[PDB]
Amino acid sequence: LSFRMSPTQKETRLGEKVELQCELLQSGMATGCSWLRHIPGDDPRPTFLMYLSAQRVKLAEGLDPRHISGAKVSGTKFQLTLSSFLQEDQGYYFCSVVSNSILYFSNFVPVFLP
Amino acid sequence: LSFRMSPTQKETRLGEKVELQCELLQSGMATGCSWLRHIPGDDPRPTFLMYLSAQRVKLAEGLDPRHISGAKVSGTKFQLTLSSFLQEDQGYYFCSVVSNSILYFSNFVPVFLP
Repeated sequence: LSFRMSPTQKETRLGEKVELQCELLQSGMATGCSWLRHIPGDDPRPTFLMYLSAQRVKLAEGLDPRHISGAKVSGTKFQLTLSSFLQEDQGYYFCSVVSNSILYFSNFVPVFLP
Repeated sequence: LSFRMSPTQKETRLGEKVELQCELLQSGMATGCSWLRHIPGDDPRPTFLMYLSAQRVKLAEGLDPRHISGAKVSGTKFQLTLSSFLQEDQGYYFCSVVSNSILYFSNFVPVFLP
């Protein structure tokens, strides 16, 4: 499964809104999509952020919905929004879709401060 | 020494990721591999893009790792990735390997816009 990322990278600033989108290049394989991010550090694992579908956005435990959310824009377009960028928001953002029990990952989007 | 290219060709779009792979079909001949490009026009010469190996990717001087990179992914498989396709990324991509002072070249992979 292929995705197009809009934008493909972002240099942001503290306090700024950041809006990311991933677009599935094929439809009908899933109704939902997850956003994840990898935080630079010694832990190589990604961090689950949210699951987006026809239902309300489901945020990862402990996340502030005032700060981070997302939306299913269409059957193939998914959006993530950071309302006011914080230092800890820096990382590599990507989408994941499960289809036929296979985890697929979009390309990653580096979102960093100067 | 022969190469297998995956894919053999690609029609891309602006802002899409492009991932190419070339696999050496004979083991034990080289542990490194170069990606080159040919663009018809004013300079027919093979243009060096990167040398992949056990070491970090060695990009040609002037290339931006935020746009172009690659990786050695097995003993024989080598990959080139464009993060966001640009008009200027169009052309014929191919791999080259040296073994016992003998230069080898893969088939050309056309990567173009509609």
